[PDB]
Amino acid sequence: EEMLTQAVQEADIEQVRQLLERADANFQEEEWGWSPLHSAVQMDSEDLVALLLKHGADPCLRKRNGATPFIIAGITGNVRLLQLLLPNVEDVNECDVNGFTAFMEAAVYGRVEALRFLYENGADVNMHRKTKQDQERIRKGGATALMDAAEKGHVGVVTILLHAMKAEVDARDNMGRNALVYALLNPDDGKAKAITRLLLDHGADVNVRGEGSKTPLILAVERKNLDLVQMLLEQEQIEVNDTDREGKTALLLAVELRLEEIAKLLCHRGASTNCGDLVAIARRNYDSDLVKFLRLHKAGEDFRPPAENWKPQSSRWGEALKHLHRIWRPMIGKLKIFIDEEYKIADTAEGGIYLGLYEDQEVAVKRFSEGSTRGQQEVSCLQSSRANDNVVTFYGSESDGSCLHVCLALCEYTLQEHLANHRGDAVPNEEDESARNILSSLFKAIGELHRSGYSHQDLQPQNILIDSKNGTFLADFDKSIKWAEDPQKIKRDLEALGLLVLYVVKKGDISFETLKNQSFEEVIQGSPDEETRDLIHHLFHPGDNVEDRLSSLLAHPFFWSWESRYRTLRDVGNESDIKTRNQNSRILQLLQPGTLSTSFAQWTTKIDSFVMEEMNAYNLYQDTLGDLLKFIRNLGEHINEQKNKKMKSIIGEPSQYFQEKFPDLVMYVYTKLQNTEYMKHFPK
Amino acid sequence: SLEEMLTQAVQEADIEQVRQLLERGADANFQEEEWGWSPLHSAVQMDSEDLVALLLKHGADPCLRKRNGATPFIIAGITGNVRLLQLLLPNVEDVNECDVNGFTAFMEAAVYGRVEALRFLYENGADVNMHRKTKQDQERIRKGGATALMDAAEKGHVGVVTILLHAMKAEVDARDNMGRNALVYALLNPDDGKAKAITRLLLDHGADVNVRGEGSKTPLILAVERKNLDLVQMLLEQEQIEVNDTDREGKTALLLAVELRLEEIAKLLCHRGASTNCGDLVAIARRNYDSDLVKFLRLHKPPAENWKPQSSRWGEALKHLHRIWRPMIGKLKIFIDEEYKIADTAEGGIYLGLYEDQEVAVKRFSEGSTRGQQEVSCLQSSRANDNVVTFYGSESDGSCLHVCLALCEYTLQEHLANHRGDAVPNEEDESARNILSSLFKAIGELHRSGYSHQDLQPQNILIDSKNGTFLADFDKSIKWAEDPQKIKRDLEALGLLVLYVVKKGDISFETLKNQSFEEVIQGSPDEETRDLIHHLFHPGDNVEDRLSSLLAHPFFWSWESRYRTLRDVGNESDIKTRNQNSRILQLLQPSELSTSFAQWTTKIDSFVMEEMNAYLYQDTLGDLLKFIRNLGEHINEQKNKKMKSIIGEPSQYFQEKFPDLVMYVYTKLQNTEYMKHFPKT
Ligand SMILES: CCN(CC)CCNC(=O)c1c(C)[nH]c(/C=C2\C(=O)Nc3ccc(Cl)cc32)c1C
Ligand SMILES: CCN(CC)CCNC(=O)c1c(C)[nH]c(/C=C2\C(=O)Nc3ccc(Cl)cc32)c1C
Repeated sequence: EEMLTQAVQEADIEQVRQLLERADANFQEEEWGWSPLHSAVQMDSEDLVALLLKHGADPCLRKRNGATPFIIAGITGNVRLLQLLLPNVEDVNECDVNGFTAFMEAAVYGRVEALRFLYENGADVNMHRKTKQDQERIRKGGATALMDAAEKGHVGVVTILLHAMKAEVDARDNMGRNALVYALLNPDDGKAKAITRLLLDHGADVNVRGEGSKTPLILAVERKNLDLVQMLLEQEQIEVNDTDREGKTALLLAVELRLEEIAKLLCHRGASTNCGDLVAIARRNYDSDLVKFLRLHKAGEDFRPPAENWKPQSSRWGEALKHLHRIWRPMIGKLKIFIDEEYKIADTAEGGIYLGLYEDQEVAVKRFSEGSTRGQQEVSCLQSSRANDNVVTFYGSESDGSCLHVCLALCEYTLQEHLANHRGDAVPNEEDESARNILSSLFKAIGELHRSGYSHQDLQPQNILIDSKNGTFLADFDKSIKWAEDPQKIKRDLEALGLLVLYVVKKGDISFETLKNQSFEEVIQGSPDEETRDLIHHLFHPGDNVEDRLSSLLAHPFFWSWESRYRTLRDVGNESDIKTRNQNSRILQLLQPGTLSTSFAQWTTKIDSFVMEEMNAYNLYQDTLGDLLKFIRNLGEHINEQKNKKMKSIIGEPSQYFQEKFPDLVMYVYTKLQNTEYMKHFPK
Repeated sequence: SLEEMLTQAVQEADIEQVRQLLERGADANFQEEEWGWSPLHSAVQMDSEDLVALLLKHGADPCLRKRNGATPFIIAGITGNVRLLQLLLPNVEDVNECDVNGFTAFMEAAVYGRVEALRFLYENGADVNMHRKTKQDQERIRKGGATALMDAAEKGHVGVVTILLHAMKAEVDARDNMGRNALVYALLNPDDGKAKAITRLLLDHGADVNVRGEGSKTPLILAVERKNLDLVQMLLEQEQIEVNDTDREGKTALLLAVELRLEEIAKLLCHRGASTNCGDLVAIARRNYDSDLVKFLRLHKPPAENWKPQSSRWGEALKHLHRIWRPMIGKLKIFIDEEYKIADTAEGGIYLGLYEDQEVAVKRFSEGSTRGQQEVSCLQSSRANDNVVTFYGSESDGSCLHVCLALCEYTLQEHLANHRGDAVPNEEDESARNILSSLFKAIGELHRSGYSHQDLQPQNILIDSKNGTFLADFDKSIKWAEDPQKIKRDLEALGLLVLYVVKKGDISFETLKNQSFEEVIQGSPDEETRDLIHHLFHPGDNVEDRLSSLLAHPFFWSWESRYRTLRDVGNESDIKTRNQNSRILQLLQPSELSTSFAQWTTKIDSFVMEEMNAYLYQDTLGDLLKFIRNLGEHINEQKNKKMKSIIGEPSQYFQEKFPDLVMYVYTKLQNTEYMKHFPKT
């Protein structure tokens, strides 16, 4: 068991003694390096530190962060533990891996008596923390005990340090920050006031920069504290027109924040009034008195608003996005939004979809009550989908008081809109490349969504968005579920895909409503060609064994171009056994085995007689599939020879010709050669 | 210009010029188009009784709505001057008219803490327990329904709350649509005194103390998180308060108290029946160094390991990181320890993290850093670029900018090493094409986005679990507008990356960077690669398009597609009939340089040569293409079985015998009709 440590937790000294002479006193638990000696000091039991020191336990023994029970004594504050441990210590200024000494830890925990003790015993008071190189290269570390004490707001400790212990007031950390900055970050107003005063009077630089390139003055304004502002403005060397990183001056902030008194005070100390359109800002705040004051001085007449270079990307939403960028709005975290019909994209079962700006990027913002189960499902699924390239990009979510804003990539059109706009783009008898692109993206999207452990549960055309560059994206995961719990619910996504296949192949002419009321067989019968029929079938009957059946369907002839289909038929028809009509051969046994129900039964009679007619000078063309493939191959090769120019005009584009005359041909060949060596002739 | 001068005049509050213009005909119901502000609206807002009088004299409607639906009446409530309200009331149809968010003059009086105005409106029929009725979008997400009481409590207007409760019969346990009462509102006010005062009042009139605010927080929990003993005692004086209520994350008031290092409040909570099996409080106190509370917890008083990482390489450490306790920096859980370190960098290093409970790589910068700003800037614009590493977000802890990125398994370097033994020595390298086409897309799209990377190298290229390749490290990136010809450096580095990847990682990138352009070209194993690299060092003119055009280059064509193209060209009628006139042969008959297929008939095996002259093949390119076509068609016929064995795989044969052939044809037919014979790109 080796449960000594255990006993020290319970602090029962009899079991400890009993088992120092029955386990190791320097035994460190592997996770964090805690020794019983470390643990003893932490809980402040003099009896246990004594007992353990009487069994040789090293008081310079380091735990994971480099902490010795000595340094931990500084935290606990008890001076008689420090006394007990000091005689087995090489340096009193030994620091853990982040540069913390027992003295700093005394300053941090506001342990006044411990601080004095360590002062008398040689503790360095202006020691900056030396940390590991990772932390150094990002300018962390270098903080003093003064800074620690100021931050924590220990008024006691600051004063002692400054006056008794010669603490350096304008000591900087690696970020370039002095104790004054640290002081102003404390949430307690009095403590902060007290500590600022002390620090200021010893000569702390008042034009330092903290986080965000903010001065102490600006920190004070953002704190909304007249008192700290006056204290700071009593110094005459302070720069009042210093700007933070975003270019805001202390005054500007003051007006913005609706701080009449502090604004006035700032103006009466030489704060320039051309750091923003202050009147406008006061006006909008309904700060009538401050308006008047600012008007009296009239310093809102010399300031040009920036002329507006941000260029929206969306064309449909461009104009409104420009307006939204232009106007003033408060932020909800990283999100700028305004709930007005001008910026509304669409209605939803909760909250609607509005244009927004998120980290200055244009976005669609889907809104939910912050309670919402649906909002939680959406955000959950989106958070798992960031790798899925055919899912609408998720920027992030911002909660306000009572509303979950989900920010998504802005797309131009819905699938429905898009199909309508592009309905005239192909003449009736021309290949629909677009349908393939759309549907392959959806297959990938849903495939990947399933791999992610999610099922959509409401696939329909309103949930499918098209971007400026014709890319298609799946959206709306408010009804999604983790399928793991109920794996056969995936089937419903696949069914909806099946309806989407038809919807898209029909270029939006049949409504999705219509298609949802149809039975599986009605949908299949509605399919214009055999490839589509076969494809949809496989989606409505996916099989319990349906891991990644979506990905296998991307190889289906539906996704083959008409050139590739023709190319495949040609390549099969160039197999030597088809050319030599070797009926015994493997290929012909795959294609024509045994012994009329196909559109290419007696195919020679259905092709124009001249072509056939002139297609016969070499024993002849018979009505086998074999011979049709041969025919396709031969025409393929010779159609463009100059002597065949009449043939060419009768036929037109050969791929189109054969598929139209023989709609089942491509599918028939695919089926016969599917899992064979001749699969090699299929498209890429 | 006239109404504009009126409006303008009212701003300056020059009453003479207003008068002048009302009689000179100017309209006082003129609304500016942006926000709907009338001179009457504007007058009230700035509190000039003289101007509201003058304008009301001239028929100016006091029920005139601006963009949010607010009437100058409602705005008077904000101004809180009673004599404006007096002046406007005799034309008002309803005193409880609200703007589009449901705000009445009375609410606005409560909101701005305007005591005198509140009284006036009370006497004149203002409804005191009016909930805001807002538009249906806002309603469907349960916003709105707030009262003047709630407004006053939130704002912490102690005056107004008191009057409302006592004088004006305000309902204390009135709820908004979220289900919040004024108590919740009250506890959100940052000023301790005001909050204390208002809570007391509200509690004594019988405000429900078991209500839910944001985050499913009770009032009790809000008080704990505020760190305010006083507000906690007030709340715990009620005995019907549920002390073991949990917020959304399942944290109890006590738990929070221990977690936050609030000894006194923790003790008080235990002494009121707060159950001690809500978390491992001792451990928590222990870690806080809260010795006394430890002791107290010991004298008074978890397993759920189900999180599975996706990364296999990083899985075990990610499990540890998930398991341990760390404080959050916003949405980021991170621990700076060697165990969780992925790699070293120019500043901060790369560590494993959890971001919204998703595993991520975290790149660290000084929050000041120009470099960290460049990275975050470029990433924020790159979210559409599928071949750029996914950007989750950035969290600042106040001294350090944490940039969180998708965690990938391997670097390009590592990946090439792991897969170096997979292919036989001379196999076609499909993998190099995939990797490089992804990079071409990534950098192409990055340029289209206005950014250039400036430090493209194999350590900046990452491979995910599913063999996808991603560009990362935008710390030295720039908006290229600033110097457009610095794009060329990305293109050059791409050129070195082409070689690096074609050489399967065997040549170091260092090595390649020290070579001159001509040495790089000479080091290239084939003509496709040579030509491609050349075009990267000597680019065209289209920034975010050249790269996309180069995806059509024969380097990216499979060996089958190359062979297919040469066959299809060689089946053009004019090549077969040897029509020297013809357009195709004119395009193929260029001064020139010595090509490896000059007198090609002499260096193709003599048996094949003879068998193929099946009765005159000349040393033209035309005739070579014809040869390729014919062999293509007949190679598998049974009578050619000896030919087949000599040749082996025909694509490989021709490219190896004639390394410049594919390139030569590409170049001759590039921008012609016969481009149609190229593979679909
Ligand atoms: C075109 C008129 N028609 C009414 C019969 C449809 C009204 N518009 C929409 O339905 C609509 C449109 C045009 N776009 C959208 C949704 C968008 C949208 O347009 N962009 C977008 C980005 C992300 C998310 Cl989640 C949702 C969207 C919606 C819901
Ligand atoms: C095998 C030792 N060798 C260096 C001595 C390589 C060790 N690892 C890496 O170099 C490395 C690895 C495994 N991953 C990364 C970088 C990653 C990384 O793995 N994910 C990731 C996300 C975003 C960004 Cl900006 C950078 C990265 C790096 C730099």
